[PDB]
Amino acid sequence: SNAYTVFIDPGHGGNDKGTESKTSNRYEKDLNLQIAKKLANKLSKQKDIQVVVSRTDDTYISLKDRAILANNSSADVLVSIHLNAEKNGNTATGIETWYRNKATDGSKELAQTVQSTIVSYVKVRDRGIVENNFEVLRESNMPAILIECGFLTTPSEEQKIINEKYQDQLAEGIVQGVLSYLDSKG
Ligand SMILES: [Zn+2]
Repeated sequence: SNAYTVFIDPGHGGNDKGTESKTSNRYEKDLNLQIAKKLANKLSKQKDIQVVVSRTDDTYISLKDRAILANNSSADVLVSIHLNAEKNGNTATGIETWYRNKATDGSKELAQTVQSTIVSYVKVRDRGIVENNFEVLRESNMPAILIECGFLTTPSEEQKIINEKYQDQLAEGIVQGVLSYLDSKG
């Protein structure tokens, strides 16, 4: 056998709505699932790739449980999909990718490759890569990143995030970043 397993984690779900648009009352949880579904479908078409997702529907899953699911799936890579939010603002734009604090396992490399590839596909503002102690990253056992796919709190970004062709481009960019990582550092 020679397959890589990619665990996709659409952030939030169920009772946890994540960020909520002030314009339109759209929820991050729903947009995360839309983007993740496109990413999952694209990865599953690749030859040596098996996809595992934390959720396929509007289900609540705790942070602890997501890391447990990822770990039990023996994934090679974890990609969590979230949207960013400004607590006191509605102007920020762009995409950034997080990895666990002081990662030595290749998470930092995965983050940079995915981030740079995304920037080439959607041509959004490059906010770079960031260390973050988010529990899903911290407690997962394999290279793990969380992509903040634009600011749902910024009306311009929301108009992109909701758009299917934009979601498709973003998902394609993520796929190519993951494959480029896996091709070189499985
Ligand atoms: Zn989130």
